[PDB]
Amino acid sequence: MLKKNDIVEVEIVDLTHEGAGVAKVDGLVFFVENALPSEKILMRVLKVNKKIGFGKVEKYLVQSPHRNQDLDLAYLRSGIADLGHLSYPEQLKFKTKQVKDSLYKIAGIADVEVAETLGMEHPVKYRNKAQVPVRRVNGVLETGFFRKNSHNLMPLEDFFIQDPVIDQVVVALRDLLRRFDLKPYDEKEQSGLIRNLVVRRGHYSGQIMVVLVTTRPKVFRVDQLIEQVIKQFPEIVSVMQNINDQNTNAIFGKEWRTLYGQDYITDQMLGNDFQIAGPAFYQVNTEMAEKLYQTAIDFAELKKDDVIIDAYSGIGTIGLSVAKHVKEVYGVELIPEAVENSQKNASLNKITNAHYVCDTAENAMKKWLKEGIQPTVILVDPPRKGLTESFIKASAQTGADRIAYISCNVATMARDIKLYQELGYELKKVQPVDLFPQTHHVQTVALLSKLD
RNA sequence: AAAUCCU
Ligand SMILES: Nc1ncnc2c1ncn2[C@@H]1O[C@H](CSCC[C@H](N)C(=O)O)[C@@H](O)[C@H]1O
Repeated sequence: MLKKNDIVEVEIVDLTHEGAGVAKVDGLVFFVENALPSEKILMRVLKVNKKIGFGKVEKYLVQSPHRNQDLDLAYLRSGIADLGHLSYPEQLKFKTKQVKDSLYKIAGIADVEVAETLGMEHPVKYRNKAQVPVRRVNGVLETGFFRKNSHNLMPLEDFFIQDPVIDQVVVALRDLLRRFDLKPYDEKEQSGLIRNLVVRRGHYSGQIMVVLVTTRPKVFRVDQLIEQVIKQFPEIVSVMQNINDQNTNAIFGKEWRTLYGQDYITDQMLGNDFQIAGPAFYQVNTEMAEKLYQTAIDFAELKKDDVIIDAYSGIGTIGLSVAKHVKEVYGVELIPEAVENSQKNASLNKITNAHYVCDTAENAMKKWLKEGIQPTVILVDPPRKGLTESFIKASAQTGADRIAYISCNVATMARDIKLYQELGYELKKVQPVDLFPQTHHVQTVALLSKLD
């Protein structure tokens, strides 16, 4: 019978989907941070529960051959790069395995093709967006990242997985906030002004948005602070402000203001251009998203007489990438600022067959089913939570030949696939694509197809 | 349960 602060020798024999090592000691399953399969360790017992436990590595007796000894990545492991300690080919194997394991555990599929995960040539310096808290650490305003399961800011200049320019811009903005004596936010004391900095930068265009996320509308000498950052970085076309007065883990509140220039950046994906608002979603890994889409598009086998639904449209990138190669494109997007981009993105690219509606995807499908639209293909790309039961049920009743499901969470996709199978759709292909190198997150594309 | 970390 184990208990807190005991040290025991264990072999790690698996990984959780989130990246934590698994060892099984005396009826307990232990989740050990920074422990890879086959590693011998002395495990410190942190917490004992009924069926599970939690552990810390006290000593490595034997490490993995697949361990990455990079000391620079180890600082990030407890946070933004939670799989950095595993070598890249094995990360890919791990992610492929996770997709297979989820389709079985959740949906009872063992017989379907799951191609190996498509990885990056150079899996670094990829993210086009960065969200960076601003905090006081030892009486000094610092940008960085939060330690896992915490709000303790780890000071950091080199983010490893982000666009190097974004790191330069965030370091510049940190130094400017220090010089202008603008107070960082304190969560516990509920005092200060500057909560987070959000910096999006177009993968091809290089055009930069800077969102200053603050506790109150009034920012003291912000016009001068912008004036200086534009001289360092001429590529800033937009400086936005966001007010968030709540005590919440959520980044933005309701109010968005434009402090300078445009209220959008412009970037390329596949052939076309796309305007992108601050509150709108843009795929963080443009390089691999283009691949993610090109897989989905090839899976969909598009004819000129097809009628596509692009559910969870965003700024319209999937729908508009295919609109010139088909009859009609209908899309739905809940966030007004994104679906307004989507409308302009259609006009920019000369696409007059791209019709959009601002609503929940659940509701848009219900109206489109009543209104008598005849969709042949359905592309879906929901957030982690996945799809609603009512959306799956409605989409089945449209009699759509193919459904292509893009996902950033295989757990919810496996569930939702399970329900598509109960309504006469069959899972044909699956291709995982590594949008998030050095992290536990798997992106996926699954082709469902109907039976007569 | 909103988003790479952001209980
Ligand atoms: N119930 C709902 N109905 C429609 N859209 C929703 C929704 N819940 C969240 N969303 C939206 O779904 C989108 C998911 S991500 C959008 C992906 C887009 N195709 C792109 O690659 O750019 C977000 O834009 C989000 O605002």
